[PDB]
Amino acid sequence: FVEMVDNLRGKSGQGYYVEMTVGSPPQTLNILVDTGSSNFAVGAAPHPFLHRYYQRQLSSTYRDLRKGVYVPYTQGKWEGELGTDLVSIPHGPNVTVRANIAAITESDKFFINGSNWEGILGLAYAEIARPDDSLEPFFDSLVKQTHVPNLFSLQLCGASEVLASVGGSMIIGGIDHSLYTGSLWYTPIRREWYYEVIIVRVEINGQDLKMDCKEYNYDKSIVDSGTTNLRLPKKVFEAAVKSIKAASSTEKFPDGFWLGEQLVCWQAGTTPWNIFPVISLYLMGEVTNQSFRITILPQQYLRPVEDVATSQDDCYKFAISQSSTGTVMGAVIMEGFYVVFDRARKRIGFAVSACHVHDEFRTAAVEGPFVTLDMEDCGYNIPQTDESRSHHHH
Ligand SMILES: O=C1Nc2ccccc2[C@]12CCNC2
Ligand SMILES: [Zn+2]
Repeated sequence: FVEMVDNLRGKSGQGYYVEMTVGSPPQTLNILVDTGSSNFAVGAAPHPFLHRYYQRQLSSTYRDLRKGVYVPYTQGKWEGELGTDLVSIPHGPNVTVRANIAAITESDKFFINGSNWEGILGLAYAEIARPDDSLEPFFDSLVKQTHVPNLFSLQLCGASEVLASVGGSMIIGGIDHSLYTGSLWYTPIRREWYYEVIIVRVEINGQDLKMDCKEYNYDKSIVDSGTTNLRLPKKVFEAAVKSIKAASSTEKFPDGFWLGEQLVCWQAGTTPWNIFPVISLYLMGEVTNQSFRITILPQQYLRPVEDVATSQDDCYKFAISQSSTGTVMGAVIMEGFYVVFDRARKRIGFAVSACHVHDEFRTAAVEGPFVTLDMEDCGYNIPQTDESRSHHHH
């Protein structure tokens, strides 16, 4: 899988992208690797934040589906026109696929200035594809049309006038053993829509938050490479910040820091890492009543940002933030670990990443099993709206 190592790039906090080609002749574009969505969509007209964009008219293999599409998120939205074309990943498997492509004609707060990506590769399942689940996602087409095994794995590696460059690997169709150390532990995919998982316990420096475990998964928990932060439901976020504040309390930061709105700095090389606690998320195991924990360091949840003003200092942003749409294990979580999206066996694997940032006292960890007697169900059941209920699924 050596051709696929180091096939991701980006700027810290602005997303990890893979180079792709679309059309004949091939048009090169940088595409955000997003496990939190299910569309393949590309800028297809001019925009202040785009260096370039997909030109449908210039591809001999383009076919128009004569259907539009709209995709809104909490943060960002876009629209455009559906088609199919030939798609390749130059630093990926040596194959070409005909895939659905949404050509983005208008957007708001979607593209990011300086991020260097021009589209989004949604790697999650058909159930959350827009406009509906009959629009086959890219990965589904790749698997149906070629020999590629139904699995991919991600190694996201964390980091004065520009943000820090980041790198990573998307291994399509298998697992590369150079990218991790130790044991690979799996948590079941609860339902194939998002990459939904179940968190059963949360500890901050070995201390249990002691919430009803449904709170951890209210209203869902997902793994999303296209989200920067670890995002936590309001109640959990408040409890967690209260605990990190207590552990770190020899230092008094502004409110803005804990809201993710302000940097805090120390003299170059003097950051007191050991005043900030590790955070452990216990995930449901493949075996009933078992779990395993993934443990991240402050080196994951404190994001480095060079201050043009005091570029003499090491400065950081707090990258845990509040959610009202459940837990999101974003790049903060993922940068600890080699993460295996084992779609074939409806599971997600975690192992300690060979590239994760740590120090000489602590490492990110993946440890199990931990066993419980008579587990409560920690899953939440989203209220069924009449809209969603009325959908037929043929
Ligand atoms: O919710 C989001 N808003 C946004 C904006 C731009 C790119 C990617 C995204 C996501 C889509 C799913 N993962 C993150
Ligand atoms: Zn019907």
